[PDB]
Amino acid sequence: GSSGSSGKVVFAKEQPAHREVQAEAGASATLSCEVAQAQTEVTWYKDGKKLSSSSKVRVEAVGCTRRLVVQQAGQAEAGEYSCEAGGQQLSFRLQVAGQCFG
Repeated sequence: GSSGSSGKVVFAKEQPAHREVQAEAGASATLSCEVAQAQTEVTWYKDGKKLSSSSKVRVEAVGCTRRLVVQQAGQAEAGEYSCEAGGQQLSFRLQVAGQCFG
């Protein structure tokens, strides 16, 4: 009758609620974040949109560290990324400096 785990932590406890990151136009951004567990998987979300690993964005997962490399960080890429995982997710405001045709 009674079942169900409790107190489940996906990410660390020493992590901020909002990681404001800055980047230059045409540069390659990088949003790193630790995880309470490696085996656990994470999914980035831009403006509430499931991010996909493409020639532009690359979802790197080194052990207990999920880093997202955004090549050619431009206005389009600039916004608010959320590293979702299990039942929790952090924030990351990717700001783009200057501009670049295209």
